[PDB]
Amino acid sequence: LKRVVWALCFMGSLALLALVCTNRIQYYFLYPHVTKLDEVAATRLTFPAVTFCNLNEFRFSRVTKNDLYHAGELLALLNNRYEIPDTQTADEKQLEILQDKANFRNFKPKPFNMLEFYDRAGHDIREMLLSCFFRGEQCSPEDFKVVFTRYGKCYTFNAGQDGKPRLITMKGGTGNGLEIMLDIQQDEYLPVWGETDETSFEAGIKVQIHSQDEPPLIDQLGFGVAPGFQTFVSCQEQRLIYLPPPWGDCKATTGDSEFYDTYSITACRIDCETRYLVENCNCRMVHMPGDAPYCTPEQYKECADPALDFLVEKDNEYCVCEMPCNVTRYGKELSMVKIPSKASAKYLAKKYNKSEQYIGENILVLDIFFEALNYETIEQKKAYEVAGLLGDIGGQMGLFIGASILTVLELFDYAYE
Amino acid sequence: LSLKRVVWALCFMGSLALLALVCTNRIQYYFLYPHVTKLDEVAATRLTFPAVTFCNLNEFRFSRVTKNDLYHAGELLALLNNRYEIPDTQTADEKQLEILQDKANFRNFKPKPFNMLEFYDRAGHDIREMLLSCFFRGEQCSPEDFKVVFTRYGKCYTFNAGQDGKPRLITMKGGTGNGLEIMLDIQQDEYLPVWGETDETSFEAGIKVQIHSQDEPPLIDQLGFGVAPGFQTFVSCQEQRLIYLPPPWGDCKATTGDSEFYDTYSITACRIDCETRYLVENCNCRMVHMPGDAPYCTPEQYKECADPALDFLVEKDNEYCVCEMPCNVTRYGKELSMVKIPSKASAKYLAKKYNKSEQYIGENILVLDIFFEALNYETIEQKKAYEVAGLLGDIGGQMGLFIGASILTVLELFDYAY
Amino acid sequence: LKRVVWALCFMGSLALLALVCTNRIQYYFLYPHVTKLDEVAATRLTFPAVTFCNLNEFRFSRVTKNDLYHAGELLALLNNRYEIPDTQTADEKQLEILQDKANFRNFKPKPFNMLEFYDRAGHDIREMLLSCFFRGEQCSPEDFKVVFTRYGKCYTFNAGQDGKPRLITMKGGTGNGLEIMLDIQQDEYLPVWGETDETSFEAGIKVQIHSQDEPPLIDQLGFGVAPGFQTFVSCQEQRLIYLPPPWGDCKATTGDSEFYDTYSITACRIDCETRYLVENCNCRMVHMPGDAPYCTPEQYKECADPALDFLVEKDNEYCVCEMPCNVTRYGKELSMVKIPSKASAKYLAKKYNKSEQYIGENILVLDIFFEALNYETIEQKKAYEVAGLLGDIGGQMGLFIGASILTVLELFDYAYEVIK
Ligand SMILES: OC[C@H]1O[C@H](O[C@H]2[C@H](O)[C@@H](O)[C@@H](O)O[C@@H]2CO)[C@H](O)[C@@H](O)[C@@H]1O
Ligand SMILES: OC[C@H]1O[C@H](O[C@H]2[C@H](O)[C@@H](O)[C@@H](O)O[C@@H]2CO)[C@H](O)[C@@H](O)[C@@H]1O
Ligand SMILES: OC[C@H]1O[C@H](O[C@H]2[C@H](O)[C@@H](O)[C@@H](O)O[C@@H]2CO)[C@H](O)[C@@H](O)[C@@H]1O
Ligand SMILES: *[C@@H]1O[C@H](CO)[C@@H](O)[C@H](O)[C@H]1NC(C)=O
Ligand SMILES: *[C@@H]1O[C@H](CO)[C@@H](O)[C@H](O)[C@H]1NC(C)=O
Ligand SMILES: *[C@@H]1O[C@H](CO)[C@@H](O)[C@H](O)[C@H]1NC(C)=O
Ligand SMILES: *[C@@H]1O[C@H](CO)[C@@H](O)[C@H](O)[C@H]1NC(C)=O
Ligand SMILES: *[C@@H]1O[C@H](CO)[C@@H](O)[C@H](O)[C@H]1NC(C)=O
Ligand SMILES: *[C@@H]1O[C@H](CO)[C@@H](O)[C@H](O)[C@H]1NC(C)=O
Ligand SMILES: [Cl-]
Ligand SMILES: [Cl-]
Ligand SMILES: [Cl-]
Repeated sequence: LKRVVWALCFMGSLALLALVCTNRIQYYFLYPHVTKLDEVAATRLTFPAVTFCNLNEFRFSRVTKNDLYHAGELLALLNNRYEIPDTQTADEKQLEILQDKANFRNFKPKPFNMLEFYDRAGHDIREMLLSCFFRGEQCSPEDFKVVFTRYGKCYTFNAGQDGKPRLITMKGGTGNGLEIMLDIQQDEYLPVWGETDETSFEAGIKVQIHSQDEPPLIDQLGFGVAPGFQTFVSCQEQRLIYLPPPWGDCKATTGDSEFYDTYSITACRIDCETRYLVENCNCRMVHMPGDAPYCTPEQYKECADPALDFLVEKDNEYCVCEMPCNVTRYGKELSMVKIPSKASAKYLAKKYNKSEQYIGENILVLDIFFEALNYETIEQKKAYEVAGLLGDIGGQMGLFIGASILTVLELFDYAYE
Repeated sequence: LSLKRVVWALCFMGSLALLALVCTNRIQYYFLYPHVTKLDEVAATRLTFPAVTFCNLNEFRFSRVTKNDLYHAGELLALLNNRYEIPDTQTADEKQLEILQDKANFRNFKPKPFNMLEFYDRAGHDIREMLLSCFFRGEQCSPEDFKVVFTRYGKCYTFNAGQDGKPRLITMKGGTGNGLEIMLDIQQDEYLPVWGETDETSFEAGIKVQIHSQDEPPLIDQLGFGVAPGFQTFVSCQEQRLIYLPPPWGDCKATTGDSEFYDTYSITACRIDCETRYLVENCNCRMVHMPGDAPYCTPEQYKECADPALDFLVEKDNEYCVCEMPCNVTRYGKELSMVKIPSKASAKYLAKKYNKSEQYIGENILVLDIFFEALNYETIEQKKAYEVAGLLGDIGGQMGLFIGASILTVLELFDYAY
Repeated sequence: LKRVVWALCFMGSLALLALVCTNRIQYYFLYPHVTKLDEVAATRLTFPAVTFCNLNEFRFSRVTKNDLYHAGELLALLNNRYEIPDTQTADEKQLEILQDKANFRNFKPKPFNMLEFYDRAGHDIREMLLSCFFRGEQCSPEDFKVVFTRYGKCYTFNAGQDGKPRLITMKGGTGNGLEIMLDIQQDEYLPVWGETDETSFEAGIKVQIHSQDEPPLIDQLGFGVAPGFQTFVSCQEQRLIYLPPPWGDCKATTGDSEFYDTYSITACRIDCETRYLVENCNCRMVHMPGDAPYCTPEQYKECADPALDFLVEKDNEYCVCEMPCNVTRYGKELSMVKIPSKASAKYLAKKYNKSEQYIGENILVLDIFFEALNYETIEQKKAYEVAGLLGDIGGQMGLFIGASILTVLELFDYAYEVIK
């Protein structure tokens, strides 16, 4: 007889497949994601780059008559008339020497450049670094790469480019980390007679721990370290991965570097800051990339400093960056003990040829290492991929192919006639 | 060749048992009301800057303590053993004992009305005197940007309380520039001499600070962090928004549970509310920093009932004042660091600017920077892992597999069974 | 033969089903995991153990002529000739007493033991502890357990297994925690005339907050606390649970307790370090477990310190520890204020019978407590278990079987072709 039951079942089988495909395909277009977390003790962890700056930008003994003439006003050492202000806070022979230095009678100005000034007058790592050790191995001034920041001449440990085939840490604790003893040299601090962006009321250093493929932004993001203490910095590397649209909203540039090889929030901000200053001040500050001419002291005071301050303080629209797809964050827990103890003050004073009082106001020890659970990952993952879609329809699709197959083994003869 | 009949018969049966087991196991799972906690850490824009409350560790300014104050609160502050003997304890500042011995002479003195709130409000440190400089995102702030708030430390101040005005302060980029920077003078010259150990006296110098959501009251004596004079302290933060699910899936309490003294539910609001009811019931008074309208405890009540009662609650209590988890919580992760102030090179400038000795600057001035790091926003939210719609979808998919498999049977066992 | 359009149906049929099953089965064999996170305010949270050490290892007043003879060089107080270098080095007050104590004229060395020296000369909790309060209740020296570490004689508050009820925290804040005031006693600090693993340029204490079943490794993992400040340590307990193979690479506390009842990274490191030193120096440092003989001060300087330093600084393969399946981490946020204020110095000086100057250079207060959200859990869970696999492809691998039988039962009757 006539069995419509077969044509009805075939339709159903196709109908069920249509619904499953529509449902699963709709969910797929929602491009959902899941964030996977894990916190473990990784081995062979790559030690980061560590940048540090003295809070004092220019060494008093390195400031010359010509430097004073050109940048004196910027440093608040001279008034708008090339003269020492009514601010004479130096009952010492520091004012005396400064007045001789400020004597411009018959003085002939010589060429001046801010970058050269920072490079020449900035604190010298060779003098600041009293000792340096990384995982039991002694490091020297040469292990530090010079990098210019808003603080001027700063230094980066393990910047990555030398030999030492990637520095790594294996265990938790100070032993597997970096330990440095520094002399901040307050005797070389520039007298502070006013408040300016280059002026500092504080003594110590600013530090920033960051990935080697990310430039520092130490004036904004660094942490402080005070003289007279041994500071312990226990860290945890946190690797965050994000997804680009339609899943997420991150971004990731390719090899080609407008200024920086890798994309990061800092690289983006510095890039944007530089273009903003070049456009508005027709010059770049000494710590900025590119080839525009460096700003003169006058431009720093009249345009550059106020322009950058606007960007890092008030701006809400000019330099806003998009999330990178790859970010490395370093969680840190800081603590400190006093240096020197009464029992070691004499030993340190003699060793470095300083008074005991000096040691207590200038020496600092900094330990940067990782805790046992040194590695955490937070990665956005695609929740419903193709393999997941096909798998979700494969089951129902099979039953349909089967019905069609059984339809073939049922009409093979009739069809063949 | 009859086996080809039982095969499609067993398959159908099996396909039936599978539909049953899977569906039953998924409805049971549903009734376990499971949850998933979703985590995401990003760099948010237009982040709302939190409220920042701070208190001087010294509760009463020496120069503002009068004869009447000493008469009423001298015992509480450990400055007097009784009202008939003259103080004789040497003070760091020699002139303080002399002034104290004169203020302590009550012979022929007529006591005037006294109030602890009035005393705190009048003798507590003045923000207009402590605040040397204040800047938020490049803009200069002033004492008026600070709202007076009473805590267990007495008269304290909150920056960006969000009580008055309207202009919501926002942060956009990571770093000190997008944050708050304040320079304070803690005024140790105004610190009351410490001659005994009480809950109102302190061995320390500096301030206590608490960064909190604007809709959450502070609990600074318990949860604040310290900031020391002689340093510039950097506080790099990260906002963490946590969302919890109610009783079925979780065990939180809607931040709208019959608002008592506060309109938003938080652990702190709950603790303060509970503490207040405890004190009003057991002491018949409330401390100056507590809400409500109960009478304010007198100095006598502070010493005899209030301090002991509040200490019991924040230290020993395990049952009286316990709070349920709120469904909405905002935590601020913080990383602190510091550098020294002043440098030898700036000490003279600061001394001259504020007419103080260089030594004074070194023991009283501090600078505090509160800002956010690049990845300023983290979210940790509990979500229902299996809702009804999800259960239906799964059941619908299972039936789809059932019908699909059974069709092969009806089609191969048609001629036979029918 | 047009029989292929019949042989393909069975093969194609078993193809799809096989594909659908292999998909989830291959996934199952990857043994995927999911990490569940939660952060809450737990009630009756178990307070951790808190270990602390003075940065100075030996009290000047407790050093004897015989201690000086045996440990002098190790402490840099004597040169390799048993003599005190150029007098112009330290306080003449201490120099004199030290010169007298160093006078070895026809002196006969008596037996010496480093453990005994640390125990006798190390700082005494009875002297360092000025006050101690836990949740409003006074604690005392008897509340601290002695524990030897590389810093020498240290102390642990709430070590546990002390026959007392478990200490618990219920609310956030300083009130529900520990507060201790210590005197670091710089007047007892050994003069420093050189740099050795046993000398310190710093003054203060080292502290380590840890679970009671985990030994301390304070020289490597502790945090510092400075004199002249009240330090606040706001904590959050974080419980991490990991899965063993094939899901993960963690190892649980199985077998016997070679040295410790529970497994932890620190227990593993201390065990390994001990074995390493016994092998290379045939002795163990005072803070190590076991029964090997204690290294002499000469062995410390010539073999032990260099050996341990190698392990904690340079080694990359000798002591590699596996991940525990259970870990408790304590996140912490530190802050501080100054002590004493100008207004409280006299009171403290009088109360503890010390000069005002002494108070400012030796006293410190430490507060260890938990924030409101005191408990975080991060646990690895199995993502795809057998029941889940069967729930996904139970029907497919079921039909595949039937199709297979139906197939074997097919080409079988096909064997009929043999006749012809
Ligand atoms: O990659 C995500 C995807 O993984 C698994 O699919 C695997 C499959 O199990 C393997 O046998 C092989 O075919 O590679 C596939 C991925 O390309 C999961 O089964 C699937 O749900 C998931 O989406
Ligand atoms: O049938 C095999 C197939 O079962 C599951 O796919 C389900 C899906 O998860 C449901 O949401 C709904 O769409 O029904 C589908 C089955 O028809 C497994 O998730 C999938 O991996 C498996 O291949
Ligand atoms: O019982 C906890 C368990 O429930 C669910 O696993 C189910 C599965 O979904 C069903 O299809 C069937 O196989 O029974 C299983 C339980 O025995 C959840 O999917 C699973 O995550 C959860 O642990
Ligand atoms: C993220 O960048 C780091 C280098 O900083 C690299 O090692 C890692 O593989 C990257 N992750 C991904 C998947 O892009
Ligand atoms: C030590 O410092 C003094 C004073 O500045 C100086 O005269 C002397 O040359 C220095 N000694 C050495 C060896 O550098
Ligand atoms: C509680 O959390 C929900 C979910 O984000 C939010 O919409 C609400 O504003 C929060 N608090 C309330 C009830 O206002
Ligand atoms: C502030 O300095 C002035 C002189 O510049 C002095 O007369 C005055 O007494 C000082 N302020 C006080 C009262 O401490
Ligand atoms: C983890 O270890 C602790 C002991 O430190 C124990 O109390 C707890 O029950 C353990 N948790 C699990 C899931 O094993
Ligand atoms: C106080 O210290 C002095 C000098 O160190 C000592 O002689 C005296 O015994 C101490 N007082 C008491 C009662 O301990
Ligand atoms: Cl910017
Ligand atoms: Cl309470
Ligand atoms: Cl080791």
